[PDB]
Amino acid sequence: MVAVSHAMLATREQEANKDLTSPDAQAAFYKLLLQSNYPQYVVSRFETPGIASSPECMELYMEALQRIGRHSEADAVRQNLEHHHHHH
Repeated sequence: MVAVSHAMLATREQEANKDLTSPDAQAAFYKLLLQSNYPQYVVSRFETPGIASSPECMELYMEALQRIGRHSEADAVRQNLEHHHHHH
């Protein structure tokens, strides 16, 4: 039984802030927020067009929406996943 440290979360966030145009770094941050019970944070961030987004990120966003009882927003995200661009 090993306890989880809060410092890990901070480090990852710092990297993301330094570079917001790297979808990879963003994806990791999104995951961390969900694990630590921060769905509200996931939403506020994902909605800022300045930060990168990847398919993985989209899924993370959807999960957060569910947690906070935002049904409408969740449905919208799903539709986006169904059609990426041209091929489903």
